[PDB]
Amino acid sequence: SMEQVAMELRLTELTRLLRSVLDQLQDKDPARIFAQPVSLKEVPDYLDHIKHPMDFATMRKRLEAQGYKNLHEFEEDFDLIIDNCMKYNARDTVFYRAAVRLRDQGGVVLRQARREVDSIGLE
Ligand SMILES: CC(=O)N1CCN(c2ccccc2)CC1
Repeated sequence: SMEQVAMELRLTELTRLLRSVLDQLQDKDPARIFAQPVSLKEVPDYLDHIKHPMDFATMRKRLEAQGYKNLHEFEEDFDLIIDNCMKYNARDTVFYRAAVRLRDQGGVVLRQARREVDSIGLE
């Protein structure tokens, strides 16, 4: 149907926006601490601690499969990256502090993204 095509154009446009948002957020992780899944070879007990791991590469995979239907779903995954890190790692670690900085800086990008998604009506 034409409606289904219209919907898919919207989703494709959302994906384009979210890809821009994702690139901006990853730029706030210059140390690339959140670039890849935590290695279960390097941290064998990780899944005892963290029940829903997340990272930028996993997000990108979901993104390119157009698996984010709305900004909220994307934000949930970004929040998982930060929140998992701030639980597993203690306050006085380079890992925890990197998550705090990414959260604070990322907030700026997500604030405007929400306005853009609302404005261009992508949901
Ligand atoms: C995202 C996060 O929480 N990290 C980064 C990956 N980690 C790690 C530990 C040992 C060797 C290599 C990497 C654990 C802390």
